[PDB]
Amino acid sequence: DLSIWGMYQHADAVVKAVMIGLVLASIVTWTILFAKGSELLRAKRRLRREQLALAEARSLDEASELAQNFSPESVSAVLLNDAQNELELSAESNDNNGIKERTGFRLERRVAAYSRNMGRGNGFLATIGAISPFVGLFGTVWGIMNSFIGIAHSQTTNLAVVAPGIAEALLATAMGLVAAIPAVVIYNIFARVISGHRAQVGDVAAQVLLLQGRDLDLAATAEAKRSQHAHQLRAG
Amino acid sequence: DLSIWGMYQHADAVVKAVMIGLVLASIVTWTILFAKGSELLRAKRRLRREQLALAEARSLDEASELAQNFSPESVSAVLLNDAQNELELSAESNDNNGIKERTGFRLERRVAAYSRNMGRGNGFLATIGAISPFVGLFGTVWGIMNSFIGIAHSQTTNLAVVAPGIAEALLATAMGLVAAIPAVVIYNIFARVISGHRAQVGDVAAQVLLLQGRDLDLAATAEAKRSQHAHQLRAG
Amino acid sequence: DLSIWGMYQHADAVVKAVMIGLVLASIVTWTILFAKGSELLRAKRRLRREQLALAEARSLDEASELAQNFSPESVSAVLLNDAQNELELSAESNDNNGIKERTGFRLERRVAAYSRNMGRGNGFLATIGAISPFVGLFGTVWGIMNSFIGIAHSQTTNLAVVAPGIAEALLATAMGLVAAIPAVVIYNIFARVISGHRAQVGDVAAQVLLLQGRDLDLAATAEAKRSQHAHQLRAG
Amino acid sequence: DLSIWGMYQHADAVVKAVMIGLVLASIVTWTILFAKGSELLRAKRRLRREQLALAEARSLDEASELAQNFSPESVSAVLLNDAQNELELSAESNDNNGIKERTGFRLERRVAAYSRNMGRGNGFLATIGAISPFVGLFGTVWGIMNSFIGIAHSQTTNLAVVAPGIAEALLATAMGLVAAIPAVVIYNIFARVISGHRAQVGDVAAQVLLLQGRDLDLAATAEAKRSQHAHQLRAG
Amino acid sequence: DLSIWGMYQHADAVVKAVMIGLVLASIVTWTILFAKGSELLRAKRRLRREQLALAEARSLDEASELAQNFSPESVSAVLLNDAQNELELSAESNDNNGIKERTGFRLERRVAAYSRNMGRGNGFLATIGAISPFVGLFGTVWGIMNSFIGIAHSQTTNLAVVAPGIAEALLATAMGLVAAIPAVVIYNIFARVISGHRAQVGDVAAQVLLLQGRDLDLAATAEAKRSQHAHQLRAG
Repeated sequence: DLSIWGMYQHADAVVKAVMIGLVLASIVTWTILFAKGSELLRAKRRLRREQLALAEARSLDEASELAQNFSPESVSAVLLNDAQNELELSAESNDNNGIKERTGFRLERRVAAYSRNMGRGNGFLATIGAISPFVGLFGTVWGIMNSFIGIAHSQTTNLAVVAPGIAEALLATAMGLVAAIPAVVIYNIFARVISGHRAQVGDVAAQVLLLQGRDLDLAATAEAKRSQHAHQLRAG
Repeated sequence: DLSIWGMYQHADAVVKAVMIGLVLASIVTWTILFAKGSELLRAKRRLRREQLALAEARSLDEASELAQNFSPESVSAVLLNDAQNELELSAESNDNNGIKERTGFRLERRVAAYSRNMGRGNGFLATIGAISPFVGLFGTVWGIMNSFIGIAHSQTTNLAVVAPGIAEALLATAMGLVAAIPAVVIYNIFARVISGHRAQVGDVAAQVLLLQGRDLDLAATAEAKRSQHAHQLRAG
Repeated sequence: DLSIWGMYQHADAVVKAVMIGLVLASIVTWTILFAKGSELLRAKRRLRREQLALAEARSLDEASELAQNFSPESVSAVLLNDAQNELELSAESNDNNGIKERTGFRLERRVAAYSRNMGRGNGFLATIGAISPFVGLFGTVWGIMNSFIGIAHSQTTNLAVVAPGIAEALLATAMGLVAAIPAVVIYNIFARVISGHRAQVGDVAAQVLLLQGRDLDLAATAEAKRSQHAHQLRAG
Repeated sequence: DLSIWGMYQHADAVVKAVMIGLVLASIVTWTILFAKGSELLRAKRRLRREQLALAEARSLDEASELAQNFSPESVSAVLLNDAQNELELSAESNDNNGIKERTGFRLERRVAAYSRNMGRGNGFLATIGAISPFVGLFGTVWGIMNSFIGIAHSQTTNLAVVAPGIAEALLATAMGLVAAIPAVVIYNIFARVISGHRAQVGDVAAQVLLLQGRDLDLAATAEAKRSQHAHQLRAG
Repeated sequence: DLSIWGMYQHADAVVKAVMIGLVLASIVTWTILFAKGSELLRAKRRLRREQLALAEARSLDEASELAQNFSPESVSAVLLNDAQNELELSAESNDNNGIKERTGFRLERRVAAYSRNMGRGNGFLATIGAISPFVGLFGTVWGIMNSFIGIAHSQTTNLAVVAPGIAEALLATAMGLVAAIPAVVIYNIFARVISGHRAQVGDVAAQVLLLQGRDLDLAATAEAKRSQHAHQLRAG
């Protein structure tokens, strides 16, 4: 009558509350894994295809033309629209260093927002893996405390009577560790994957800033080369 | 006579001091939650309305006109007044890169001050969730130490006499964990929410710096275009 | 004979050394509090008065005139002398962006030095609150180890003889926690206050950099406006 | 029958699963050491030879000529090709500050990628050294819990029967510490070595940015000196 | 026969290996202290003398003349040679902002290298203070595990026989704490001192960058003032 289910239904009210809290923490842990690791791996494999497509680009217009047929909910099309949007909001503004600083500002704001939305379940995983051995420890401290209350109320010296109480308490601490260890492991995996992915988003943003800077620079050079002849037709 | 209230009033002076200290830590924990989480959520929903209002702005003057009817104790009106204030303190100063660097300096100072005032109760929550299992542990170490003193003073070997002492001690450590676990959980929640909100404040500050930079840039361009005709009337 | 003083004088040599080490850690903890929290609060209330005085300044010369009557060992007068000192070391240097970058460099060096001298006792508080439960744990491990040596040397089975040994050991671990918990609490308080104060010092430094930048900018503008007439009298 | 192998085969199903999980964590620990510490030391000794070769360089063309005969899978040739590649992508772009900012951008992206690929096994080592005492602790908690279930099912008071159960449990926690301690030690070693190596990669990148900046600067100076004679033939 | 040396020679093979590993960790701890704290304090007192000598400098040439008679293995002479070396490598390069950015780049690379070579033993101290209570804990877990094996092999119920086993185990954990606590204390001391010293090296580097920037600025100004007369003799 002392199986893993046997011990749970033979437990106290507070110990059962601790145990179903730890089981719900485990359900949330594995659900965060199978429902956001799937989205993370899908987004990694999507940005890899977009990164390989835009890796042959030589201007921002070729990158926008290659990004016309990307996914609707992508990243590279969002960053390319920010760069191009800034180029049209700052049209009839001749300060190209301004456009570069403002685009770098919008893209680091956008990359920061994207990377923040990536790690949503990380707070849950960090809190579960941090507090779950304490919730299991509270379960076993309450179990042993009720065992000592049961040994003080009734003058009973032997341990074969108070042993299922100690076993239920220890079950609560074991379940605490079972809810804790995938929390930390999955958190670590996610941290690695998310850093990989935020390096990819930073790489695509880098690419957009280098294609916009190179275009602005080359355009400014051609314009200068044509305007020198006008300068020497005006100052003469 | 050994209920949760029964054990407290049957405890020592130091153990009762530990227990009411942990209960006051729990009262402060839940009061920080229900009285600053309310202010944080109110400020989040207020900056969201102001962010949606100013998201259609094309200059700093349209943003100031849309922000004239904002809340008195807002953020977006404060940041917009810093930007506009700098524009009038640095009137008759032709260095526009200067105004942009000084406004970015004032706004990062203001955003830093606002974000510092946001996390006020965080020090309390971090200290309570860090030291509360130690205060519970001091309570149980003193409980077992007084139990061993009671077992050394009177030659009493059985455990049915010294068991309420050990139970009171264990109550102190359980209460330590109950004061500890919402401290860490609420700290984590608050950290997430506060990062969300400090990203929103950073976004509004970003917007103000991009509307002021774009205006200064466009103005400098128009002024330059008009002064070229004066240049060719002066240098001829 | 087993009071808190009774147990100490009835202890071993190593256990008494652990206990007076923990009492000296507690004396240092409360002395760091009452002798540097007083200096921190005095400096906070002094920089608040200087911040309110200089908040009505419109140039660096008005700020220096208002800071002539400040405290000798202040901060705002030191930072204002750095700014003004740089303005006279870089006299007959026409590069104003140079003066701004060099002043920002000296002031961040000075602010860093001031903020480093602020947190002096923080290393003591962090080390005491980190190692003090370990020193208490070493005391109780040596106490129980000597208790087991005493139970192995003399074939004595009952616990009413070996109980004051275990109580002295547990006293060492309780004293470890008492020396540990104000170390962490006071460290946290100090960290908060010191961040508050280093934000104030950063605000005053910010003010000095914005008053020096605005003055240099406005001066450069007036000089340019006067030199344009000389330019058009020279190039004609 | 209670040797280290004797205890394992006499254990439970969950305790044996814990033990082979800890042995596989130890195999992965020592394999990460002997198969990536070898690659790290090989890469350190290779970048040292390339650093000594390029330390006598005075331009980017001499560094490229000395790097023609480097290893195929090197670092210095990759960074030198980025610098030279940027110099040819931004050919017919006269903004040299642009080329310097874009090269610094590509090289910090490349250095970041290289340093990220260096620390691959670090996530494994950090997770193993963090969760391995907990997996050993889960093993011993399950061992003692099954021991108490065995002492509650059969009314058996003496400890000479339940002692191999407690010994198997303790074996699981010792094995937990054995899988944990080389995880942290090797992680620390690797962290040191990887910081050493990422300082070397940062030094080579620094060198490439200083050779490209000095060349661009010196070229711009010579070009300016020749164009001054053309200026006085155009403005005359 | 149960003195501190008595217990060690009466121990197991694994427990003696744990104990001599902890004694060698203690020897390394105190040797890192007395052989690198001496070098740190010598370097602190040497940079203080050089800082007081160069604090009266008004150019980089006066600082080089005052640094000609410094120690051979110093810091200030190294940083001053970097600044002067850059000034001669970038001779016949008129871009002074270039020289300032490249010198700041070399000096932050050099300061980073010096500060990295300062904290050599820090990895040893951090690893010893982190893993040493675990190595002591492995020693006591193996000691109690062998005690339970000895109580399971021979049906022996009393504790006066198994007590030296538990005492040897506890000795291993006490020695673990003795090797651990100076590791953390000395690490903390070193961290403080090294931050003090890396602030001094940063201050000297700051000084070198401010003396080189001021010299370049003042030179550029004088050159401009002389070249204006040539400009008005050329453009006339």
